Amino acid sequence: YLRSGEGDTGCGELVWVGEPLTLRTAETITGKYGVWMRDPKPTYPYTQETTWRIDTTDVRQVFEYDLISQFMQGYPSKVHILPRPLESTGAVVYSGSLYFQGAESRTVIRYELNTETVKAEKEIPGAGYHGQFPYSWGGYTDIDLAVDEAGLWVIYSTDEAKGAIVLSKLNPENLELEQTWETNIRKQSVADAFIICGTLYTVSSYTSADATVNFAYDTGTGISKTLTIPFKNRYKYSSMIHYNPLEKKLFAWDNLNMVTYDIKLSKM
Ligand code: NA
Repeated sequence: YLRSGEGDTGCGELVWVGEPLTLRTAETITGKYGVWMRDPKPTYPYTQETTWRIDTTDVRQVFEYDLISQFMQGYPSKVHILPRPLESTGAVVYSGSLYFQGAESRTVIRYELNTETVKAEKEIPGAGYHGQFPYSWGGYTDIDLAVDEAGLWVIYSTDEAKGAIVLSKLNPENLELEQTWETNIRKQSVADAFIICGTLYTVSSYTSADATVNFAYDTGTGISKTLTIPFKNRYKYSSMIHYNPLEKKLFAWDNLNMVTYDIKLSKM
């Protein structure tokens, strides 16, 4: 009968995903309406409030909005012109830098936003690019950057892995692959992937209404397992999903509107 408070480390396995809630979309009186992103490790001079938006190929513009009020009005505080075209599907902002795959390359670039400067470039060894290793619906999603509680990751595959998902933990400063895992999950058999507390999760489908989170790979054990967590698709097909470890929510983008999925983890 001796009782203790409910202990919690703040991280654990995913046990519940909520139904999608649609966020209010920002105003743009023009066409422009690219994917937007916030920094899970805000770094001065930016804050939790700061937003960035990718323009729309030759994608080379990134809009920066200091205040949510400026974001919601569609009025950037600064427009970044990047030194090389982007792959919009796998870019992320982390610790004050934009990390992105250079168009038609296997190279990840670190672009420091406050100095508008390339600080690191790293070819992902063996990484396929250009529809060599898509997810389950074509396009050019070969290389996918992700941020979780432990920092920056890259999701990809290689000819050596024969299409299996490979993940590498990246040094956020110099982009070295500090650790690599070769999973036994076939990349083209899932629609998308994200990472929470060091576990890789996959989305079964974006075009089925009642989809699931259907695989998990624990990087602490190297073991993959099947899951059946319900995952509701409610819109014009999401085109990408990002976990934000600061907000502890999943953000799904459908090319205009953003929805959020609440989650619950074990105390683990
Ligand atoms: Na993705």
